[PDB]
Amino acid sequence: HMYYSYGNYEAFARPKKPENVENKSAYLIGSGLASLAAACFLIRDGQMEGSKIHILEELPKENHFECLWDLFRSIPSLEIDNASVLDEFYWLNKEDPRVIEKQGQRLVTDGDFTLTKTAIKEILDLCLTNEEDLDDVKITDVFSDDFFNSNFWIYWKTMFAFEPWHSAMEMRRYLMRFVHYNQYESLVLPMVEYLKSHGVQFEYDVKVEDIKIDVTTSQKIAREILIDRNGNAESIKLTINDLVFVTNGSITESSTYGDNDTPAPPTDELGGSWTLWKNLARQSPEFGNPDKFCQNIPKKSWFVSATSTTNNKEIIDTIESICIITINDSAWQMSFTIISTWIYALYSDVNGDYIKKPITECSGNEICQEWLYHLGVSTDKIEDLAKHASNTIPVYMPYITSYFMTRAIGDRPLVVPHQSQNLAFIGNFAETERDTVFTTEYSVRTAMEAVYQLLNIDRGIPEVI
Amino acid sequence: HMYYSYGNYEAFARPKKPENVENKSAYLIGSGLASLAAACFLIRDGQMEGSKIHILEELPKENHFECLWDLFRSIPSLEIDNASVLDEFYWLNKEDPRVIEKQGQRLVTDGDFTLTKTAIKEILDLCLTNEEDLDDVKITDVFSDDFFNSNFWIYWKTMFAFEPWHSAMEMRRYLMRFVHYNQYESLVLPMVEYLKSHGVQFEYDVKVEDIKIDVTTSQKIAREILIDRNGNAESIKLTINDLVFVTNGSITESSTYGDNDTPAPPTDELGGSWTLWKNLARQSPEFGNPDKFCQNIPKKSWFVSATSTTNNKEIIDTIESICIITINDSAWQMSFTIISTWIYALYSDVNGDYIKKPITECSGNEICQEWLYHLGVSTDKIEDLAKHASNTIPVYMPYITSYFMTRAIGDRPLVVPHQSQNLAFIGNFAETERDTVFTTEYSVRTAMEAVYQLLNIDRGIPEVI
Repeated sequence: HMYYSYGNYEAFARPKKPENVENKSAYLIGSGLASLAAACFLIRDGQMEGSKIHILEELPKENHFECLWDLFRSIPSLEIDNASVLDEFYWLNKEDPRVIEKQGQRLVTDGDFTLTKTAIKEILDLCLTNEEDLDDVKITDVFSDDFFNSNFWIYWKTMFAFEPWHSAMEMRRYLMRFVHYNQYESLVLPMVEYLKSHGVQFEYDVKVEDIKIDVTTSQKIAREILIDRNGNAESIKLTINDLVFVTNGSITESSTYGDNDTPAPPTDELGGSWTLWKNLARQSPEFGNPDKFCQNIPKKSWFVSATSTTNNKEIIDTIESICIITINDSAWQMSFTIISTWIYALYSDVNGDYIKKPITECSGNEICQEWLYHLGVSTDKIEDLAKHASNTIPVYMPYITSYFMTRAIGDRPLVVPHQSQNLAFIGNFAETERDTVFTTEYSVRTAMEAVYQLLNIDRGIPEVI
Repeated sequence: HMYYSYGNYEAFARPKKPENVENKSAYLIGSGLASLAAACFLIRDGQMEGSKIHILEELPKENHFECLWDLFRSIPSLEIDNASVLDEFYWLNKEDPRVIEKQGQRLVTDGDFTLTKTAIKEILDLCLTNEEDLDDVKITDVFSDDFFNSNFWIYWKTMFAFEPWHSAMEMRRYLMRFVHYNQYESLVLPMVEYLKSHGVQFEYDVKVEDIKIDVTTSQKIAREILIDRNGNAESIKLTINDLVFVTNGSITESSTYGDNDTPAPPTDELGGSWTLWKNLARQSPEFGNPDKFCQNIPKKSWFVSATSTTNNKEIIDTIESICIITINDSAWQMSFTIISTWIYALYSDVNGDYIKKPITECSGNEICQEWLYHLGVSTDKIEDLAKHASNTIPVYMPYITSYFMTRAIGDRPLVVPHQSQNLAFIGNFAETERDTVFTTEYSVRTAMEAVYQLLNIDRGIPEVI
């Protein structure tokens, strides 16, 4: 029971309070962006009191994003008073509005798409095919080598971190959608403050083991949850009125950290979100297949990201003389963007240019050495500048490319599954209609759809334009 | 300047306060829907204090309408507490969701459009032509006799009161826009209450004779206004900061009233708004041509409208037995809708079926006679039922179809004219882009565009979609 809608009629309309909310409670696994968004939607649109919403936390203690700006309309900002988050964002965007190769030289064909006619034909072919017919299709299964040599492909694969073995459905969604102050500080903190103002319960030191579901021929109910509250394995019972919102899968789980002298160790340890999705998938076929995302990830995929902080003047002067920025000729496909800068290498199991080791075996100083080499900096003063004038902290994400893995319909469970009474899935791994993963709008849209379907809120979810 | 926008980013975004507004005042001639909308936009979006807003009043005392719902978002309702007007409208429409002939018989081809292929081809050819190429083009210059016999022409000419001699530009706008109790109680009263809450000044017994403008090669300023305050003709001076909003033209002006025994006498008496527009057009050529709307109106056009109230049982029983409703066979093209019913006849100078007199010469009792006649009521008991069991009040509006008269580009002045500093034109007779006249949306959009252009408010006006 939901419907998509557009325009100012359904944007500003406040829905009526759904029936029987006052006897309903909410339990939300995780405290990610989608979880906090769902909590805020339950507080505002669903009118659910703060005492009945529980947020379980593991650790102790662009303009056309319709769902995102719908959510961040009643969320007050924390820096300037009598204003919201969208208010600050709009004011900041109205007050204050690329590729290098051969060690520093800017690309001469910058700005030009350099798309041949056959590449434009293949782009139209990918866009015009149905999503149902693109099940389990790689990027290399739809494009020829003419397109992979174009500068447009370089921009697309660096801006969105795509790979030739990624999902064709998600690239089609990206092409459809994008045809025309990080998130933690700007978005997560205001929602935390708003939820704490409304008195949402936050339970820490909670590791959710699994959720016992019962599946009948007519309706499916989340019957019970086994969690690990502060080390004690215990159980919380559920009714049909006690809704459950699971953020299945996590792209930042099992992320090992490195330092400036040792490399970050690779790992394949499945985390709490992945184990919970696996346990849920054992109960019913329509809960998605986690193994299509968390298993058999190619070793050439993006795994390591580094951050380089420096106060040295001459590196900054070199960067200013140069000018996101992409090293086109690097074997690692290194791309760095803006003090402290952020570096990520796409290919992982390929030897580097200046240091002939893969990014998995390279420590922070080695990454800094090769990034300085590709910046056009001389090879004489390179070593001391990289080792001592700057600090490079790597981090190895083993699941940072899981949302872009090839999927079929049913690999991602629906936001509220068929015949589900009180169980919903949110985050980047919930199947929705015509929205691009790895964006805040995706997580917010999943949270809103979950809340609106579970509570039967009669207000149109803004459709994707 | 101004820019159009769509989506939830610009919908919810509150604009910053424009500079130098604390030294600006506003004077708004008339108290029509557009003037109230402009005052409300100045109060909310312009952040102008109510003491600087003057409303001069003569007499003493569908879902995709983007601009209308943008205006009626912060306006509080009057009937229920803690809700807006849009909230009431949304809740009311979610809680509670034709042609007859030969004296009672419903149309056999009812429901079907019955548009021939040539008619669809003409519709497409009209819709695909640019608006600039249709200057002073009648409806009959673009459609053939095949289109005029379709039931779709019946629906279009009765729903929107179109005529064969009307502007093809406005019909093109209507076809492009709509391809996919009363308004006084629900809209005007809440805005009146909101403005009174904010302290907006209301001057009564004020008759605006004219506005002395000075026009330079670089800018044009409303310098002075000559009005008639309570019978004393006096003058108010203006600065560049004192903005002026004129509702040029009025379709409800100079409306003579009739009764159940005598007809409403036809007239051609120019009202205050038409006189004000005529005084203004003489000063500058780009202020539009009132003579194209207030003069040479064809005598067959819709003039007379009646309201019939009854407490009799059998008439209401007959009405319920029959079932807006259109009498297709009537020579008057009489159409009635729902107690008290409202009757209007498009053709004016043609003898009726039962009474062989035109509607101009027919008194209210006669209108009730022929209306009962076309309803299937027998010709025996008609006279006493029409004269005594119901009361019919007619009214002759001589400008009820002036917005549809054939016009050229520049016949209607711009919402804010080129090189105009403090003079704006709002209402149905102000030229804007891709909006349909004789709608609340048009008046509200003209008000919003005038306020935003004059105050340079950096917020995107919701474009027509």
